Amino acid sequence: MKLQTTYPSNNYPIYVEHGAIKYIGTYLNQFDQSFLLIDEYVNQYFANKFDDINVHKVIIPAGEKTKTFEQYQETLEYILSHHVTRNTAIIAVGGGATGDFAGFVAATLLRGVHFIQVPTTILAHDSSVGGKVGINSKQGKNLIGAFYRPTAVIYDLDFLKTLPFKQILSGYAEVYKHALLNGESATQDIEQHFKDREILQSLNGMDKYIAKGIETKLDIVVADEKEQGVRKFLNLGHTFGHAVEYYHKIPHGHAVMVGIIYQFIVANALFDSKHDISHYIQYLIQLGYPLDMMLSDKKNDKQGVQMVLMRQFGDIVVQHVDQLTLQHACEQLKTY
Ligand SMILES: NC(=O)c1ccc[n+]([C@@H]2O[C@H](COP(=O)([O-])OP(=O)(O)OC[C@H]3O[C@@H](n4cnc5c(N)ncnc54)[C@H](O)[C@@H]3O)[C@@H](O)[C@H]2O)c1
Ligand SMILES: O=C(O)[C@]1(O)C[C@H](CP(=O)(O)O)[C@@H](O)[C@H](O)C1
Ligand SMILES: [Zn+2]
Repeated sequence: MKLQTTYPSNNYPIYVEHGAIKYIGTYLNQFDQSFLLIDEYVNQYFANKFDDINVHKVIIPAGEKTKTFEQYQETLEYILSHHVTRNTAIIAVGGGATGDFAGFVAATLLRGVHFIQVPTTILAHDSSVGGKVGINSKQGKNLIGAFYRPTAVIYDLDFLKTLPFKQILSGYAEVYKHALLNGESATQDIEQHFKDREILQSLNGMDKYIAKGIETKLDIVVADEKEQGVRKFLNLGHTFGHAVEYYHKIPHGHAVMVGIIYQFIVANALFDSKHDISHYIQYLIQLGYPLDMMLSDKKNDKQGVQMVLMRQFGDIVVQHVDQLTLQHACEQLKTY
């Protein structure tokens, strides 16, 4: 299984399969040099699997810790003291935090070097695609960054077999977000597969759902690349997610999910949609999600918050929302 971009020119591949880590050599030795940027923890996890392969490993901080200015500068400089060249490659081995970061590096190093994505998490089935590199600020989630099409995406599904539930739940939220953006057909289909923590935690049939969630996006991104129209949809529930996250430091997905319900709550308070909140709540409980726990966003336009609201499957929209509505929802949600 392989997917590829559809843009007019400068298109990259997305090898999605078990053992795709093999596809990596086929490029590597066609570069002057190559820097391996890898998660501190992830490096532990698979340090050996890479020995099997003009290559300098660069171990970076674990997760979100790596996405800071401080860390961007330090790295670059290091990578610079190697009299590098435009034909050099940056290889992101890890979660979206590793890619988002490394990529930014690869996007700026000498105005643009080669970028290779070796996503290792479930959530990375979204982060590895689109080329939305960038880092964090003291003002929020990724305010500094860029769009930089990766040279290619190597998604070796074997990486996943070692993900704590905490990270499985995190990532799935995206696989699920994508299902949601495919109308009912995919939503209630996926719901009927991963209907409980047991089945989920087992990773059984995740191959199927990830592959689609990606393709789903693959179409949106290949279309509205610079997020001018539809790419704005992918920000489903992040309006509230991105917030609750950077403000509760829970795993990305956890906040997304939450925000994803919030969105619905607000859909009802606006278009009086027939959203069965209680249904989505039991879904998160049955799935095993925790369940005990905004003015600066990217879709925002000077006037107030802009949310990606679903009025019904196959009918997503974006628009302002008075803090008024944002209350009853973030209060109706408090009744849980
Ligand atoms: N389009 C985009 O650029 C985009 C899309 C989605 C989300 N994101 C970004 O993605 C990040 C969230 O993704 P994430 O969950 O992958 O982040 P992450 O890098 O923090 O990974 C989660 C944790 O799991 C560890 N880990 C990674 N691979 C593992 C594996 N295979 N087995 C076990 N442990 C592993 C990491 O060390 C980390 O502690 C955020 O920084 C978010 O802003 C960006
Ligand atoms: O266009 C995308 O790929 C996203 O909207 C990009 C966002 C990141 P942003 O809102 O910081 O651009 C990501 O969290 C979301 O899951 C998908
Ligand atoms: Zn996200």
